[PDB]
Amino acid sequence: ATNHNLHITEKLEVLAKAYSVQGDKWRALGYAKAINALKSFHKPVTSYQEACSIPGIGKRMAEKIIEILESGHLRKLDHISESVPVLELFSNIWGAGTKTAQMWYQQGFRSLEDIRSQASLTTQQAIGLKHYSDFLERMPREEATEIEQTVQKAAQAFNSGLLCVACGSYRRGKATCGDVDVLITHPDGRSHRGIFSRLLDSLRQEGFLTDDLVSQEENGQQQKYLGVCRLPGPGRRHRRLDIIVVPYSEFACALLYFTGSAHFNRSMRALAKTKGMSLSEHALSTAVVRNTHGCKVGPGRVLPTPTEKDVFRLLGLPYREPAERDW
DNA sequence: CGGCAGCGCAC
DNA sequence: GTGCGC
DNA sequence: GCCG
Ligand SMILES: C[As](C)(=O)[O-]
Ligand SMILES: [Mg+2]
Ligand code: NA
Repeated sequence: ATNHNLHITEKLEVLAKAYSVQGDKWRALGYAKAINALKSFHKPVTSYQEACSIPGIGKRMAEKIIEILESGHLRKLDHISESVPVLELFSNIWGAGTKTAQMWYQQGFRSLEDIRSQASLTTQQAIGLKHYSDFLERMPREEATEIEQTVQKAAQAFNSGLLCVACGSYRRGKATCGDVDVLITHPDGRSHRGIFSRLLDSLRQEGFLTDDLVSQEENGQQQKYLGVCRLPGPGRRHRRLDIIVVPYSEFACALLYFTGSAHFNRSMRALAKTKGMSLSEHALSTAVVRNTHGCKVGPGRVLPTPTEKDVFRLLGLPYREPAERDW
């Protein structure tokens, strides 16, 4: 689906990014939705009225869209803080968001070297810093595959019936991936237990895992590892690797959630809500019970979903292949 | 206007 | 509790 | 930022 409003979506992507790095995440969200629409519009935008007919574009966005169309420029871009470029540089560090970026900028830091030399860093940020270049580049789809295989082989050594699948952008079919998320479960419903720990162990012993960002995260019955790996071989880069072990009963929803994209998940939650349901990485459930004051005082009932299709079906939706989940 | 999900971790 | 990424 |  070619974009017929490039010079517009280009200038808008700059302003969006600017708001994002300065902390205005919600406004950044709005821009990103509007920018998507502009790209997937069935043709070029020629009027303010036309612009306003596209869901996701309101008066203010139309206003900007038309300014670029007619004038070829966007004044707003000229008044963007000079700090932006640096705030982005600092936030490209895994573990450092806008607040940390702003703090470092206020302390007079300007380069990655200043950070490395005078900045106070958290354990995660330090790891993020030494792997700045590596974590910045998207890896070839092929390397993501090898990483998944490495995890799978080591997991199946403990139990051959385990099911492993790489999610994220990789499962959505992208040529390159910024990271790998390996979701692991077992069809029998309980043999996935007591796998997480010895698996990370096995992978560390063989030198595959080089750094831990979060060694273990317990979310209900889901165990998640956020770390860094590097395949054997000279010239291999370090890569962001996540490992998630979940009970089979939550495999579908976990698969759906970690395959994303983040915009897709967002739309699915919104839709669940309209049907009186909630969708999480754990399950599709009826909405929670709330008292007169309108406050969660009783979880909803989980609606069993063996496969992703079951989730789409219960939401009265046509199944969407992973490759079609960018938005 | 409030919602745009809500979680667990490191600090 | 806040900041961050999932 | 947009939406209801
Ligand atoms: C101000 As309005 C069109 O978002 O209700
Ligand atoms: Mg507001
Ligand atoms: Na960051």
